[PDB]
Amino acid sequence: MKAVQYTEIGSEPVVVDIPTPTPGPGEILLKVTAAGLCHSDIHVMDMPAAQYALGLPLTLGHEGVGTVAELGEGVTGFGVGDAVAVYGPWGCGACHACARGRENYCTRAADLGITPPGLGSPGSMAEYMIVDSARHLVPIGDLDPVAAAPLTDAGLTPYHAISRVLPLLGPGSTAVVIGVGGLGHVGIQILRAVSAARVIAVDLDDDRLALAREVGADAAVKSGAGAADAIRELTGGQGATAVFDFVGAQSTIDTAQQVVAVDGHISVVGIHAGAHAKVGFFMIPFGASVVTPYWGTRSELMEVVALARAGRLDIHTETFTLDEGPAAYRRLREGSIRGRGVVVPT
Amino acid sequence: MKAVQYTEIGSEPVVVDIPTPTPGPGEILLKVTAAGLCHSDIHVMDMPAAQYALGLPLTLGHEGVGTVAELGEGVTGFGVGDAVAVYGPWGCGACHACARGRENYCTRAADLGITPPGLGSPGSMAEYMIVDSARHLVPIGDLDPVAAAPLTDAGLTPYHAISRVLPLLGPGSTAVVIGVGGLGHVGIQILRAVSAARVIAVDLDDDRLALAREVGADAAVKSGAGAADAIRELTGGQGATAVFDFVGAQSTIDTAQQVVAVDGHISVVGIHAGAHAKVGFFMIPFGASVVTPYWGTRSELMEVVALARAGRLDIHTETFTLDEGPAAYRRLREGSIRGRGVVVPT
Amino acid sequence: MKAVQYTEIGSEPVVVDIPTPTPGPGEILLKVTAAGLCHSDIHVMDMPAAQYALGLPLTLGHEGVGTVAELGEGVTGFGVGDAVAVYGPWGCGACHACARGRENYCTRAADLGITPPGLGSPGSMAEYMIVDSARHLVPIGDLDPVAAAPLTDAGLTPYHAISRVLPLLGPGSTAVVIGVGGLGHVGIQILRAVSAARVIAVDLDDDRLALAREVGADAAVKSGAGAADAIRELTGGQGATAVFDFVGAQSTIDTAQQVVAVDGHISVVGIHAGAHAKVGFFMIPFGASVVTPYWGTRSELMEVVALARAGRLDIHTETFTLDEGPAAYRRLREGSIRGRGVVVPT
Amino acid sequence: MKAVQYTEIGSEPVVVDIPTPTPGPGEILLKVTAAGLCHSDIHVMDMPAAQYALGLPLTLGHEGVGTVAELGEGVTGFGVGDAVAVYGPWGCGACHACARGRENYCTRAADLGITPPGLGSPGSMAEYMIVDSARHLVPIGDLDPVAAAPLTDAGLTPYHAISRVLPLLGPGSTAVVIGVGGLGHVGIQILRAVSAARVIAVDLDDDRLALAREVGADAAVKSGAGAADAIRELTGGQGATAVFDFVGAQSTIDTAQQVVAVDGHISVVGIHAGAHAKVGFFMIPFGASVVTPYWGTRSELMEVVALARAGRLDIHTETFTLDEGPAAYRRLREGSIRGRGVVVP
Ligand SMILES: NC(=O)c1ccc[n+]([C@@H]2O[C@H](COP(=O)([O-])OP(=O)(O)OC[C@H]3O[C@@H](n4cnc5c(N)ncnc54)[C@H](O)[C@@H]3O)[C@@H](O)[C@H]2O)c1
Ligand SMILES: NC(=O)c1ccc[n+]([C@@H]2O[C@H](COP(=O)([O-])OP(=O)(O)OC[C@H]3O[C@@H](n4cnc5c(N)ncnc54)[C@H](O)[C@@H]3O)[C@@H](O)[C@H]2O)c1
Ligand SMILES: NC(=O)c1ccc[n+]([C@@H]2O[C@H](COP(=O)([O-])OP(=O)(O)OC[C@H]3O[C@@H](n4cnc5c(N)ncnc54)[C@H](O)[C@@H]3O)[C@@H](O)[C@H]2O)c1
Ligand SMILES: NC(=O)c1ccc[n+]([C@@H]2O[C@H](COP(=O)([O-])OP(=O)(O)OC[C@H]3O[C@@H](n4cnc5c(N)ncnc54)[C@H](O)[C@@H]3O)[C@@H](O)[C@H]2O)c1
Ligand SMILES: [Zn+2]
Ligand SMILES: [Zn+2]
Ligand SMILES: [Zn+2]
Ligand SMILES: [Zn+2]
Ligand SMILES: [Zn+2]
Ligand SMILES: [Zn+2]
Ligand SMILES: [Zn+2]
Ligand SMILES: [Zn+2]
Repeated sequence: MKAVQYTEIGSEPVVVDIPTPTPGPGEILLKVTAAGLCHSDIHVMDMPAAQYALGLPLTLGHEGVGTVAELGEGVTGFGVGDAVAVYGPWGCGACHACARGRENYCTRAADLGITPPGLGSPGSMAEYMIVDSARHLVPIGDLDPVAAAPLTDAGLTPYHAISRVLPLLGPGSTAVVIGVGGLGHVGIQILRAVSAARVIAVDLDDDRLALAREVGADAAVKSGAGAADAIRELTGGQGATAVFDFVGAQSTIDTAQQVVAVDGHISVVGIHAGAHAKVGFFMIPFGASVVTPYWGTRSELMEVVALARAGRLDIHTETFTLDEGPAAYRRLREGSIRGRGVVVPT
Repeated sequence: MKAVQYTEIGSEPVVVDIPTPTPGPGEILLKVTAAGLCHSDIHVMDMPAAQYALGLPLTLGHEGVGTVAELGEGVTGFGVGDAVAVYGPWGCGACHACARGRENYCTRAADLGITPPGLGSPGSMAEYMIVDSARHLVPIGDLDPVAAAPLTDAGLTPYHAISRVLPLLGPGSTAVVIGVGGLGHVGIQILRAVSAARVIAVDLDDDRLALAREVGADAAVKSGAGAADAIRELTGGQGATAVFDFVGAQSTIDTAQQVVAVDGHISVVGIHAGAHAKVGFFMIPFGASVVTPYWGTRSELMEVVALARAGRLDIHTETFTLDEGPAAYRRLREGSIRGRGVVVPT
Repeated sequence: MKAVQYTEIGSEPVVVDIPTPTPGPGEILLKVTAAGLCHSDIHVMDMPAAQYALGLPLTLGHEGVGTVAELGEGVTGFGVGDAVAVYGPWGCGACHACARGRENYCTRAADLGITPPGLGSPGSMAEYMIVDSARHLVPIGDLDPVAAAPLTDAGLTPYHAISRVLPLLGPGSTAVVIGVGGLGHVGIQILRAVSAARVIAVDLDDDRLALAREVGADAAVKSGAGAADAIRELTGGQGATAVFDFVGAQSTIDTAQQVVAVDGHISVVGIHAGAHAKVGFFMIPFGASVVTPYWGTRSELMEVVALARAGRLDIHTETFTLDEGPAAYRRLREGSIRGRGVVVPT
Repeated sequence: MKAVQYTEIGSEPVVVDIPTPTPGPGEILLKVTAAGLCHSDIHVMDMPAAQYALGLPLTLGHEGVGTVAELGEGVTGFGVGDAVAVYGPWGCGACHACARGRENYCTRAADLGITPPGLGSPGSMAEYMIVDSARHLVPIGDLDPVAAAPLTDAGLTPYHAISRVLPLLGPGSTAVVIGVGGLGHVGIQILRAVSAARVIAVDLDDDRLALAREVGADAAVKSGAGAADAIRELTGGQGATAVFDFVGAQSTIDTAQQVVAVDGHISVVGIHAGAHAKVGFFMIPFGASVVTPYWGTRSELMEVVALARAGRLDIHTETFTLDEGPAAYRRLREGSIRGRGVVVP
């Protein structure tokens, strides 16, 4: 089969020919229908040799949808042809977190060497993929696979981050979204669907501000040194109830701390190595909690799919072939994909 | 009347003779029965002139209990002689936070010049004190005033910090308490009363570790460079579900980040200027939230009093006269009060 | 001043001429700008002499908005001319429930003889009204008073009922609204604003089903014997996550029990004397909780006003003069007010 | 192997000799170390033929602990010899409820024919038992199996019921426990461990009131017509924040409605056919919610085990052999087991 793999440290990913896998006991083979590109793939490929621990080669793609092609021995609850999304942050299935479906917060996965597809195990950017267990498949019914693939991370991750503090986001609340890319453009729409928060979007790029308004942001303002004052003008001095920072640069985290309300929240979702919130007296308002959330839970993925099926999420995508996978990664690096890049195999 | 006041920047507080106040409309005059000393009073008195904004003179004491002495015009929900605790973090009473009793998170108090007794308004370290409004009094019935005074901050503040994340602290959870002083020795007991968390106490001083065990800590660990490893030995690699840091020095916050569990919590309650948690990827576990809480809510103070009335809080105190107030502050500075210092007027 | 009063048991309310009140200490005099009619006023007026305990005469109107006309002695936080909504379910202000703003669940109000305006104290269906305390006023700014008056009960009560179980109403959930009248037509819109629930409305009247669709219901079902099966056809066998019954007749409660999901909720909001849910094994699904909520909380009223100010609530009203008040009650009895009746004084 | 089975409608269960099962793919074979008797087994055996749908014969025992004896093909995460408790209310594993571990509220189990061990599938009252999937085993380490077996239902069910409303049970709250038997005596201890609620126990039997005080109830009062007034004397007119009714007779539900506080809770846990709370205006306080909870969740079972391992649960048991199983059921029917009956193979 054709796949896109990271094969050597510091190089671009390459299109390869590797064996179509066969599912072992408990596993499911999917024919992949769509595979999302995530900025996290750039972080992974930019790691120096000393830091990179995901193994080479690595089939990329941790945003996967497909149809069930073959059932491994003992697998029940799915039939051949069923359309499914892949739950990404595989856990042990047995710990207290995993028992609640919160496999993103599994305490045993690292020690057991359990890694996500595309991030240590073979990913979705290939004609076929293996999923370890039936509990890591969620049915999508007739959802368009191209718009469905991003739900698995671009949807799930902001959904989880918002869910952690949803009770704060009542009528009269304000939620700031920093970074209107793959994650952020979905984050805006989640906020509109599951809360009555006023949504203020922030981006460096005026076209992304336009995207923010297109997907339902109440206001969209330019990132950088003037953003905190501009946000405060809109919120009137109380500041923002919650800030969801999908950039996570020191500058955006600083903006977040300068606008967050008393008893509010900052969710540092975007990854920029070394950047951090400074949570201390006189550096942040009283009661304003800060967290770096990770991916999301099993039940959250089902809820994201339910939002998509109800017409609440307009996922902006651009489609690529497998052969164009490396080109698509170049596009993502330069910031020229308006929403999510999605590879559609054959 | 006799009072203890901060009267000049950089000097020790002094015993003064000032007029006994009379309550205006809506106000209540209390005969003070006990006034707690808090380490925050040291922070206040150590502020340079440029930072200090609480006015001079200032009658100290933001931990107050008393009996109703005189009712201001229109006050009817209390009778003369009623034993009451003073709710400290006065708010506007009208905003969304205040409507929920969360006057600690009032968004209008600063603009309206509303300050706590002992922290901008006249405090409890005096024979009598004024309370602005009936809603800032909570009945204590026949509770011993000496042990009751600390409930208003040494109890309330840890109670609020714990309450923010109480759902995390189920059976099998671990809570670390750093600093077994006024607040910390009460924090341990709150954890034991309202949760099934295993409690690990951390202090520099062996006698404070003894105090921790006396009030129900399951284990005691010496603070400093070995603490993180010692805590991990006790928690077995998962780390601590929650860390309540009543010291808030950079070293204790660092210990907290090194032991907190995935999807756990660090509550930075202690104040050490400049110190902060560094909340960013690779510097803290996924999902581990961090906050600097402030004081507590009206209903929380009622709950703290209910714990005390049910025999769940053994408050360790040493009693001082008003004349000994300055000496008691020297004792607190040197770390020689085993629990809470409490002034009992005349 | 002109007012509408219930003056004798079993008779229609009458237009009267009574003295314009003067505010005592702590009280506020409002010039009333709008006064809502509620079906609860019909229940009150239909009580026989033996049951009726609200006093005669009674100025009706427990849905009140106005402008501050006079401040009683000692009142702060409002100026003459301020536009305000009246928080209805007055409590003692001091108990644990009231400290959280939950004066609807005050444990002391009955013993202290604290009754709501229009329901034991003089109501809003008059040129002027007294409010007991500043904490019972919520600013509305420039909101149209006619559409604002219903927020105080037609908005607040469904808002509270929904808020009790909001975490259940995630994407993929279904909420049934039974009774598309004053409360129900607002309930539908609240559900759409604060949740991603699919909303199914139920009414006896096809024109009310049309109203339900106009205000955002996803589906509309005729009430009566076929309703339960019709709702199950829409929900596909799982049943409805929550049922908000604004009728509360035995037949509607029975429908609710027959459609509610496992681990779901029935909120019996409508009042029909003698009607009750039967909560026992084999009579209701496992985990499906049932409650009769009452009115709402202070912070909830603020949230309702915030929804209105954000354009999320289209309140359907018909306006009446004070002289037409009795006629408007006849209209409400016959079911001919499409939404909420609102009296606008002079 | 020896087992205790319900074999004909209306008869007492019998001790039988049946084949030791072998685990299929994904399944685990346990050597049973303890099997709890539950009053629900009496309800099941008292069903007439028309209502009984669990199949005959049925190996009883839905409270099971054991050691892993054999792993079925493909099973990982457990080794032979591991001490485990059996999670009872098996669900589909895939629906929204099951994804949260809330298999007790699974919406698909009935349609898929998934039934609990001892309640449609073969139970724990036997030398060996099959468990369908690894996710239905919870490690217990060195916990005494006799005291551990009741954790799976006598512990789990009250734990779930309490957990549904735990945020209500702050300092100053009162929780009433009606029925100090298998479930109720554990419910009291759960309340003491995870809340600061004052606990008032209610029972018909003075010896059970003594049990309640022994396991930490703050007061223990006689059930019946005077109970509501006696409870109100203790709570001072506000009533009880929550009432956990482990009897569920109409009389106890009525007591519950007569004492519950405004914005409180009644959890109808005990099963008495036809009995129900009457939740309507003028019949219950404003805001007092009522529910019939069912069993508990996967993560709750882990939490119950954690309470037991921390020494927070003193489970009162009486031990029986397999041969004594039928005799033990007679004891349970007459109300003469002080706590939980447990069969040890
Ligand atoms: N915490 C997690 O679990 C998790 C999961 C998925 C992705 N991520 C991270 O989230 C981030 C976003 O991922 P993505 O795929 O949406 O990225 P993307 O490349 O699709 O989008 C980036 C967007 O951010 C904007 N941007 C960049 N710098 C900015 C600044 N200083 N201010 C405002 N806007 C700015 C860009 O203009 C663009 O719109 C990445 O760091 C990624 O690794 C984290
Ligand atoms: N967040 C709030 O709203 C709030 C309210 C009250 C107090 N505070 C702050 O909480 C802190 C504690 O106040 P207190 O009155 O309980 O103080 P205290 O002087 O009574 O107690 C200090 C304790 O911390 C211990 N300690 C000091 N350094 C330590 C270290 N490096 N590691 C471990 N233990 C250490 C001491 O040995 C002592 O037991 C102060 O900074 C105070 O200002 C905050
Ligand atoms: N719980 C509380 O705190 C609280 C507060 C306010 C009102 N209420 C009660 O809520 C109820 C609704 O009040 P309202 O002012 O909105 O009433 P309303 O007269 O404006 O509306 C009644 C609506 O219910 C519909 N209806 C009547 N019988 C029905 C049935 N069997 N099935 C379906 N629909 C039916 C009518 O067609 C109409 O659309 C009343 O009983 C009132 O007393 C309760
Ligand atoms: N909801 C669920 O998922 C679930 C799970 C397990 C058990 N149950 C049910 O819980 C109930 C309790 O089971 P158990 O095994 O603990 O029973 P048991 O036979 O061990 O205990 C019964 C106790 O209730 C007392 N009692 C009986 N009638 C009473 C009354 N009127 N007032 C006060 N006390 C009274 C007895 O004196 C005894 O102490 C049963 O109906 C059982 O079927 C329900
Ligand atoms: Zn990603
Ligand atoms: Zn795990
Ligand atoms: Zn203090
Ligand atoms: Zn305020
Ligand atoms: Zn009404
Ligand atoms: Zn009250
Ligand atoms: Zn049972
Ligand atoms: Zn299921």
